[PDB]
Amino acid sequence: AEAWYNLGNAYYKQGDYDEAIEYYQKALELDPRSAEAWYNLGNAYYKQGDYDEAIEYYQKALELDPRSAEAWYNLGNAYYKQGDYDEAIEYYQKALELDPRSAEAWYNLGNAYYKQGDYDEAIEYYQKALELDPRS
Ligand SMILES: [Gd]
Ligand SMILES: [Gd]
Ligand SMILES: [Gd]
Repeated sequence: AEAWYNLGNAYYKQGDYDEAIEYYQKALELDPRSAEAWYNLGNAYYKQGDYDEAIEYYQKALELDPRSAEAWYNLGNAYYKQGDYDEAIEYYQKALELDPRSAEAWYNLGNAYYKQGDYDEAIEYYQKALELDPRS
C-alpha cells in the first residue's frame, strides 16, 4: 500500500490529480486504515472539481479520525463549492472549535453566512477574521 500511496503523492505534487486518484485508490484497496490517505484522496478530487467525491472521501477520513480541523474545514469547502451553505457553516464551525487560529477559516465561515443572506453572523465572523489578520 505505502509504495502506491507515495506514487500518488508524487503525482499530486506535480498537479496530476487524475493519476494521484488512480494510485491513492490502489493504495486504499490494499490498506484502508489511514484517515490521512482518505483525506489526500478527497483533496485530489477537490482539486479536479469533483466535489461530491471529495465529500465522500473527507467523510471517510473523519469517520476514522474526527479530530482533524483540516479535514472538517475541507469538508466545509466542498459543501461551499456545491452551494450547500448550511452544511459548510456546520463543518466550518466544527473546524474552528478544534482550531480557532486561522483568520482564513473564520473569513470563510463569514462568507457562508453572507451567501445565506445572514449578514449579522457574516459581520460577527468577518470581525473575528480581521482581528487575527487585518492585511486583506
Ligand atoms: Gd493526467
Ligand atoms: Gd470531473
Ligand atoms: Gd461526481
